Amino acid sequence: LPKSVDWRKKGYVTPVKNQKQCGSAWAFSATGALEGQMFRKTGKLVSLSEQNLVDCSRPQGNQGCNGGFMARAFQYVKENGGLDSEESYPYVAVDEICKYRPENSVAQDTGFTVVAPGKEKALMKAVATVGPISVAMDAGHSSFQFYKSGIYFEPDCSSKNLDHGVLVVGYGFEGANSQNSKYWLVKNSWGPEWGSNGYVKIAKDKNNHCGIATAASYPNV
Ligand SMILES: [Cl-]
Ligand SMILES: [Cl-]
Repeated sequence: LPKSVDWRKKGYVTPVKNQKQCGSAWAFSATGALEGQMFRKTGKLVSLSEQNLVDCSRPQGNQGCNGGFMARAFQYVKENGGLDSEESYPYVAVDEICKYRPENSVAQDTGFTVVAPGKEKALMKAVATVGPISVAMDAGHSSFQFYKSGIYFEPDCSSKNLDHGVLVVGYGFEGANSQNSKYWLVKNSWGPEWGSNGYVKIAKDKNNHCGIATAASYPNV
């Protein structure tokens, strides 16, 4: 596998978004992964609608602004036959009426693939060969709230009880040895003001820190 990967350098990632006061991180993680797969398939980077997901995927088991799961969103895109663009179905941060329009669809998936649970080596392989991957993590910590630089490592992090969906856009390492002080490059959905331009480096190969490889998945396009 590559020693480092950064899909943002290849045009697969949109600018950082902000979920505001709505528990829709799961939807932002989902669109970020679909945005990268659509980019890989067509060479066109188009911002997708997290609102489409919030308002229309309750049948798949999502709960709009009260939470959800990336696999359930990819399932919604599959069953639904499409997903509209951010431009056509804007984000308002509140649960609203489903207004999915097939004519404005700019993405589709035939389902999704799951990364073997708890396997950081497996997630590394998915990131290197597919593109950005949706992952769940335990972000309920003040240290995460106030993160700004460096490799994030929090003793209270759990690898099992997770509460936030994010996007792994690559991985790297500090220094010259590609074998130590490794980290996952993660895109958050709390605006570009949070963290480092909206991103955070999370400790990699430190026992599935914060559960990054516990429930990873990506849409099949
Ligand atoms: Cl959330
Ligand atoms: Cl999921």
